[PDB]
Amino acid sequence: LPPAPRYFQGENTAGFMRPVRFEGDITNLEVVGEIPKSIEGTFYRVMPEPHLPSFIPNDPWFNGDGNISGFYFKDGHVDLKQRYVRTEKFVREAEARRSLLGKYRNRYTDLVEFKIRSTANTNIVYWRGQLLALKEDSPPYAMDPETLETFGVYDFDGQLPSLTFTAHPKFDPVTREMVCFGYEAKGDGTRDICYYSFGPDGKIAETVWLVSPVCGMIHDFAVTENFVIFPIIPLVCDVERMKQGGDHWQWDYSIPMYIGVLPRRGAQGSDVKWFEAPHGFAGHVANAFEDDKGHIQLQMAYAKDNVFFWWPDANGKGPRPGEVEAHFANFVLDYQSDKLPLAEPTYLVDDDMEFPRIDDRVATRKHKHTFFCIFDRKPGVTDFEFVMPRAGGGAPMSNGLAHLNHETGDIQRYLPGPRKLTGECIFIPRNSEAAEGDGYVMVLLANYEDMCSELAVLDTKDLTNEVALIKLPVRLRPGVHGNWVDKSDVDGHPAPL
Amino acid sequence: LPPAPRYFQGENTAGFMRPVRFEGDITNLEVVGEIPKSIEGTFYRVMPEPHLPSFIPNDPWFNGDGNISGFYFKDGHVDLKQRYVRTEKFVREAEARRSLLGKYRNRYTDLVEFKIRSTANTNIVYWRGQLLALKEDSPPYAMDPETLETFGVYDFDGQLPSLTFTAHPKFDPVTREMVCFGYEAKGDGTRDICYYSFGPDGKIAETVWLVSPVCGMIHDFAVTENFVIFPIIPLVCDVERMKQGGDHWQWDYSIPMYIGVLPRRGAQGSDVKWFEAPHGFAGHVANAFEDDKGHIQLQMAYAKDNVFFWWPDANGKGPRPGEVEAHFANFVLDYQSDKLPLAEPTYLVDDDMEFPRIDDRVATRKHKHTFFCIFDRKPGVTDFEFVMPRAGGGAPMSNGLAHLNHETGDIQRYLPGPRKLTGECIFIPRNSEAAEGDGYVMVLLANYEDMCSELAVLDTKDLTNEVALIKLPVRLRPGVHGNWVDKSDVDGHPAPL
Ligand SMILES: [Cl-]
Ligand SMILES: [Cl-]
Ligand SMILES: [Fe+2]
Ligand SMILES: [Fe+2]
Repeated sequence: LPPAPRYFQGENTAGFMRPVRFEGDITNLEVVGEIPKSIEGTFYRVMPEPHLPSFIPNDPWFNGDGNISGFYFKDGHVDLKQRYVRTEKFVREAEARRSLLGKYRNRYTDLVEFKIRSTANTNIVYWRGQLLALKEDSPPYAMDPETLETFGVYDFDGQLPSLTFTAHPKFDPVTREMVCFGYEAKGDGTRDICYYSFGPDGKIAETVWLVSPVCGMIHDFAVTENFVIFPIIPLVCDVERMKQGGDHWQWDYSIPMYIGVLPRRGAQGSDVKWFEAPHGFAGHVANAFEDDKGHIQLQMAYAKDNVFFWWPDANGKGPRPGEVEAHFANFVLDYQSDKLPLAEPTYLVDDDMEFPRIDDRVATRKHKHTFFCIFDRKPGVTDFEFVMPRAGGGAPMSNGLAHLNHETGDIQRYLPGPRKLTGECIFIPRNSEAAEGDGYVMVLLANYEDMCSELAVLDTKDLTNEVALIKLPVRLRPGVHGNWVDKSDVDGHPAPL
Repeated sequence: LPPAPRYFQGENTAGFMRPVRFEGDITNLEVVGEIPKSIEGTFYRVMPEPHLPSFIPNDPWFNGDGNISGFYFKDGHVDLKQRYVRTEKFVREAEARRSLLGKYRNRYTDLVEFKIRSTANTNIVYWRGQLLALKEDSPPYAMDPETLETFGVYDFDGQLPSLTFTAHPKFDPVTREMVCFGYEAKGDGTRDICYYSFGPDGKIAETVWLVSPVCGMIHDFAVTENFVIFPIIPLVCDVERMKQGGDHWQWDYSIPMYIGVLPRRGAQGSDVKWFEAPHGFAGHVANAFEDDKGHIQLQMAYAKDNVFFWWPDANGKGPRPGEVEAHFANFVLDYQSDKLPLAEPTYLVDDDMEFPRIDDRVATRKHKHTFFCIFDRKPGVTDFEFVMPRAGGGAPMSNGLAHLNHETGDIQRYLPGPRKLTGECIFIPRNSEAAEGDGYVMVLLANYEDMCSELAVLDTKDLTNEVALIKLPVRLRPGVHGNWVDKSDVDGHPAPL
């Protein structure tokens, strides 16, 4: 077999990106300032963190084993619990004490035959008394919210119709449904999309098989009262390329950004309309809703070139690091329209942004608040001279949060400081009575001065000021998505506004 | 109650001394070089690490909750397990989420009445299939060697005759006895010493009550074939001082360093002879043995002033930090002699030293190898300009290990580097056939450059060279004592040479 390295090497595992790989507890975290005592619940986030050095040199960030952090809040006290998802990959590599899984989504490079290749490292969501650790190439892994024990690969009582479950399911605050899909739903390189939903009782509701015009990456999707929307990233899969040791994904400059629209209830595969947006990168969906006219307003991050530059086109053509900006775009779609080409989107702010969150109490309905990460290159905001040589690479950079009031157009910006970067934020309703977007925002900071992580607690009344700064004595590697589970919500999801 | 701080403050918890307070696992530690594949067993060490900020400002290092590290070695792979001892202090403070125990060994400063005040933070030893977490003011706490679960306060099947159990019991390699004592054996300020031993079957053998000439700290002791030896540190306890909120310990310039000698078997309390060594600090015992004439050779660290300078005399007189050196002394004692005053000791090396270890296969018999920590002020050996502002305070400093061959007089020195300091080393016999002092030495390093801990593995054939450097991604706070439990030893202790 290819030799297993006994320590981490390369930029992807240097400085702040160096794996820690700790599992266990740190109770009674140090706090500067004061955590509002009314906050009760858990902040769950996932980070890719390779448990063993890869036999593949400079293995990307996003191929790392899913490690779950829980920050448990009560009466102004907070405890950390940390545990790896027991994926087939994790268990078999732990048993062998060496890496066995190969390149991102390429089973032809694996040193052994895996049934499930999930790193479960993209998102961690609450559903019917379990956590679901998500990776879009795989079913979810079910975990205990209290202990972070892994129950195992989850198939919804044998109801799961798809080989794949999206990292970005949507929770309808009115119907209490989990709205899901998977792409490559019948295996590597398949154009099959399976759209499916589960009622609050755990019974499967919708199951509609449709066909993608290309085998493109559908990372995120959008749900409205009457429609589900599938934005396709112009990254395309060729199984024959994979069989020769090539990348699962390759950029295609020659195709539009397809946006499929399907009736949410009772539809057939053929009812989908593949609208064609100007060529570009489909980033994370903030939210979608139908306006008075019944037109879909799709608000999402959108870039004009390949954000995933490490997967260029067939001729190796693509952007260089930190060159591509994503902007907060609004697309208008009419399911009635027979005109497939879509107009250029309007932009809601100027900022280079990603990781948009809304008050999920209005998810699938009209929202007037969005919180999102920003990357401001204006000199001084980030001390790049100090940070870059300590940062490593392979992970997206964010040097602030922004709150947009969609009505007033007002923007508040949180700037943690010149030697700190942020992850994805969560929003917490102040209480079950609070107005949309009124309450607390939490965000994990990387402090390159201390080489330590911090959890910032912000009040939405003044996003510029830290109410509390929770000082972790370890590093938490830059992570992906996270979610709030409020103690006052019995099913883990907030009540409709 | 006095307010509980919500973050650590003061020099005792700054830089490398900042508590991490993590419990759990880090498997498959990163290795530079190669761990000899024949090494099989566990390195256990204990560190004081306050779980909650003290209500007492600048609480000393040595009042911190005992946290146990296990480094589990097999086939050139190593795993870390880390867990706090579940002392009464730990459990009740965890429940209250605030510090409750007060000043070092002063129950009159506690915010609640404790039955047991142990932090179990001084030593961790193997006895009959359990770990014993030791603190000289308390009985041991029993723990699972595999999981580091705390069983609870241990009384040897109700046989423990003393309120107190020394942090420095001795294991007789021939008789397989654990030889023990406790001072202040009948409570605060008592001059009662209880000498007791346990056979390999767990049955108590010796139990002899004797009286100390003063209520002095007896931190360490020595065992020979026929004698047990009690060196008294001129730190003296006054219960009346404690009742007013004063220190348990206060230096007395007016007394000698008493060295009690008692027949090991069948003695009465009155059989003890209190020999009087020149005034000084009794450091850790390397080993003691009877020579051809039946005279006790006691080899131990010995200083001419108060090493514990934070506990000065009644008028606040004592040394300043880093002023007092301890030297590797040999004292000669004859139990037959009626001459109580002892000659000045001969010195085996020039180095400022402490934490002596021998090949414990010759413990209580003649030894010709000693490994010990050194603090060398020779310019360049430690980059004090870089280290000191990152180091914090309250913990002893060591910038190398030395191996002394007592026959040849040869000294090998391990120097980890200018920006690294060491803890206490362990010695591992190469195999059950190896000569005295032949095998491996392990020592935990603080790397002030990375602000990370490392575990160095050395071969006794060349102590200057690291065979392996195990890179921990976290800090382990400067600790106290540790012990090797070899897999090949059924009762956890090596076979007589
Ligand atoms: Cl598990
Ligand atoms: Cl326990
Ligand atoms: Fe995502
Ligand atoms: Fe000691």
